[PDB]
Amino acid sequence: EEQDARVPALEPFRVEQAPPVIYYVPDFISKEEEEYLLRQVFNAPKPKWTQLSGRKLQNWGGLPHPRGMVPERLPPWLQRYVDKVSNLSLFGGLPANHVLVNQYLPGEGIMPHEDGPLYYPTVSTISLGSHTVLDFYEPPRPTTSLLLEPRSLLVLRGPAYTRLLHGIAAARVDALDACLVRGTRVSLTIRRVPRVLRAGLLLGK
Ligand code: NI
Repeated sequence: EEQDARVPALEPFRVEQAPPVIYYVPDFISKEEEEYLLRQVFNAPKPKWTQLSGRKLQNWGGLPHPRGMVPERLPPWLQRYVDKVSNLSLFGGLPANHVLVNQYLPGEGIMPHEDGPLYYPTVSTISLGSHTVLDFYEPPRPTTSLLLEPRSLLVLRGPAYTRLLHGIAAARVDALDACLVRGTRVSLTIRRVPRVLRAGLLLGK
């Protein structure tokens, strides 16, 4: 599982003290690229947002579903980054086809979870706006935590996808020791959904 999950080109960005296999690439995007992404996410039609209890999100590329995803064309402003991460060969030899945008106001997070079998077992996430701390849990207290800085790419593969839980604490500040105040964070999670329906086909139920 671990040998299969290594990405030779990302070896210099391996987070060696974290569970196998996590990559963290600082400055994966420029400040101008980050600003344009934030502008496009915020200028999206109001109906693109789903309000949850603890955050709000957008699905781009379709709604993943165990009976098959009805696809939607990704816009070029997201396809550019889907291509960049798919060129790192992260999704088993086929390109990513889905982007989940999360917005976290200061104080918001996400309960510990695994991303599960609707996706090829790789998470790639580009962070925008503000830092956060990602907590990892054995399937309590976190086993490891990682600071995610704006404009970074995080990649979780192998057991870091299939065994470990990840979460973000509903916190306003992160003490590193020194102390970072959270702003609004927007994350772009780029994954490959293997079960996609042909164009025009609907399944009921
Ligand atoms: Ni997740």
